[PDB]
Amino acid sequence: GANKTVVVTTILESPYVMMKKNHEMLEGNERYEGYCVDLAAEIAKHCGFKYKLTIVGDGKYGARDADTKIWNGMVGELVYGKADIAIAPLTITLVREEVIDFSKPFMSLGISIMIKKGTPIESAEDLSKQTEIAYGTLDSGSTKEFFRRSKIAVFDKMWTYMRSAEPSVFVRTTAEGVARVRKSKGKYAYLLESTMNEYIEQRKPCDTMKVGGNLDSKGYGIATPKGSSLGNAVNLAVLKLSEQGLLDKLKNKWWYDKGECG
Amino acid sequence: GANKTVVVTTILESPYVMMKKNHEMLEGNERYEGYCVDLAAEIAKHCGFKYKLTIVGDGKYGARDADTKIWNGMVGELVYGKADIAIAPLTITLVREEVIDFSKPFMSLGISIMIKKGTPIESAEDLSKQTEIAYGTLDSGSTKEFFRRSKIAVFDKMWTYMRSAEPSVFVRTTAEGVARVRKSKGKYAYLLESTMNEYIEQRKPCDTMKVGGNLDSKGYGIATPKGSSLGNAVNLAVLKLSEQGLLDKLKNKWWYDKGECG
Ligand SMILES: N[C@@H](CCC(=O)O)C(=O)O
Ligand SMILES: N[C@@H](CCC(=O)O)C(=O)O
Ligand SMILES: [Br-]
Ligand SMILES: [Br-]
Repeated sequence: GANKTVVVTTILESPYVMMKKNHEMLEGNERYEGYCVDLAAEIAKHCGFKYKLTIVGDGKYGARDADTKIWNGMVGELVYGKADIAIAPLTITLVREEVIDFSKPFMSLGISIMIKKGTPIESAEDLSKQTEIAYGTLDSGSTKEFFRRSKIAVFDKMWTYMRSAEPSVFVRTTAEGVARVRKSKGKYAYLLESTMNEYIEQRKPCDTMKVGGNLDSKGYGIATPKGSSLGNAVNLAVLKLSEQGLLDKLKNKWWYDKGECG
Repeated sequence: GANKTVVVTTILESPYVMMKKNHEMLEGNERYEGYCVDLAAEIAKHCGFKYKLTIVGDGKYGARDADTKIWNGMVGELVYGKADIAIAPLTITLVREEVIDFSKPFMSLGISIMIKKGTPIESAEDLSKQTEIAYGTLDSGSTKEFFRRSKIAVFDKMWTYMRSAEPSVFVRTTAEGVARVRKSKGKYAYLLESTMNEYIEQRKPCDTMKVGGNLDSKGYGIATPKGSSLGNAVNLAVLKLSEQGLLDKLKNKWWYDKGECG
């Protein structure tokens, strides 16, 4: 069959995908910049396809409704055939691996704690043993599922608190979670992946920090519909780009070369 | 077809696979202990197979002879059908992914530098810009291939030195490389994966240390022959064990609960 345009689903998540400054006057793929935008171009080059970047319609990574069993987010766009590939900071998880294909990981990370500077919190155990400082996670993502499923004493205690906290401690986007840390004068801490935490730590106004070690160890992968013929070539491209040092170069470009806090 | 015993290829590499103290009086799988021995039992349980642990015949991880194109080590045992699965600290690489199947990674790591304490070396750049202190890597492994293929200025310079150094700076086993660091009074440094470096740093006589950051970022995966029906179930088992915290528990058990340097 003749080549067709590969539909790429992704998510507005800094520094992976961001609107360029002049984006209102730009169109198509040129509206966007970031780590995943650069990565998409590299994957397309090595695999030999043309592509269109599209921002996921519901703004979500992907979770399965416990009642209706329907997948939302970027995972849903792959499951229902609305996109051909997802190039995003999409965490490789068991429940997702059962319904979509993943490349080997292009980035390693773990769940981490973001505080406003000066907050008297050093660890998840600290958060779990107090109630003055609220804390939460992103909706429809792997971090929330981590706490929902954990049998580790500290993390189960944190989940029991978060699921019933009022007002809600869950946010719709990472940016909302970060904004809540910044505006809460230290009374809200945010549970997010170390990649995004470390990025924000280097962005103005330089008022947040990552505390403690990571709570787990996992990776982001490029996702394709289960059984898609594109997955094999995409996986080999990730491995080649990793071994050539390109992924390290892109991490340095978007996290630290552009750091704003010194 | 009726179930048959799964032949597991692995390698004597501490703390992944080690001879038990009384091993001369033990037989079968009971001769061995370590992270990979525990992991094998967990994978077998979740996938529902019986298995026999076998130590790779040539003691190697796996490389392809540039002339004869033949694979040695554990990769060769899978390629030629002498083993059904490899449960070992086997690095996921492009050239291996082309000939065998890999699970998603069960451990993350990077290449690192081991010195005898007091050696005046802090980085790969330091090693590359001097000649008093020799340095080398393991034969037939992914670290040697890393330096052989690198186009990064510092690492290419190090390869050009290592490939022609006399006497040879390459070793046959990790243990030989560690012993050479310890006996060379600081005149040999060893390039090895951070996992093994960090383990040795916590073992008697506590005379080595890991210096500098990791040179790359990658992972170990469970390997199966290409197209093997076992790979799918093995991959889901790794992800479940990761998410249940078992891999973290096993890392703590074999690296740090058993640390000997404080
Ligand atoms: N990377 C996560 C989203 C962010 C988070 O959950 O912290 C996912 O794929 O669901
Ligand atoms: N894990 C490596 C062996 C150790 C090394 O090369 O440093 C491999 O799979 O080849
Ligand atoms: Br992973
Ligand atoms: Br990997």
